[PDB]
Amino acid sequence: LYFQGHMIGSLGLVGSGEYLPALAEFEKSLIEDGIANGKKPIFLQIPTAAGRESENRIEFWKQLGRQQADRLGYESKFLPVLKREDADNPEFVELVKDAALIYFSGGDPHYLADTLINTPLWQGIYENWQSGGSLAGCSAGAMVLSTHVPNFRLSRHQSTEGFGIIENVRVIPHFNKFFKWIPDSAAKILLDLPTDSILIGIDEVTALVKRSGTDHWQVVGDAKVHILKGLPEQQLTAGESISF
Repeated sequence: LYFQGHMIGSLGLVGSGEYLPALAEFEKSLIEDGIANGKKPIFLQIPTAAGRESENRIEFWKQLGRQQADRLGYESKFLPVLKREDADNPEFVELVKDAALIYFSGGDPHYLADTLINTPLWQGIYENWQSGGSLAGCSAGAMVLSTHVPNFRLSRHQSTEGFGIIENVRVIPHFNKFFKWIPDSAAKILLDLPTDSILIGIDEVTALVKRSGTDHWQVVGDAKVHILKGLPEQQLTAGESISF
């Protein structure tokens, strides 16, 4: 009991597919990881990346996440943090401090970062993770965990500051589809920032996880993780491991 809370929680990087059946056992395992570390068995869902979207869009995120949590057997807590003022809500800051899993769903990574960076809510999430709660981000939610977020509209020298908890790794999500959606100029920024060390791509419905109590990363889900820069080029499938 009083040996709990000394280990950093599991960290999940998801390329797409949050809250869907195909990643249901992955999300459950993250909740189990935080439970084992003594955290309340809640699936805390943070949709701030979508905070500029329609009121119906946000409710759709809520109901998507609620239905996943129901399938897995854990109470969900949707935190409707949609603008930066909401990240000061002391109720929300109290909730994130004891959560088996905290999940950033997809949307706009620049808005996600700008809205939560250096807020009391983020400090709570960080403390929860540092004390054994699982933390995951999907698509935009994975991008903002690095030190910097690429801005296609600008240049490689005008990245948005992220939360910086994976210090030497950055993620390109939706890897198998992203480059069909943007021009070559944007692709060059996405693939090469001056702040990069190790750069990886995560395909849709695929994840990379560093489990609590381990120091390696393991691939989960339907497709591949691509090692792009800072280590030899490599493609990994479900079950494979790598150290960064």
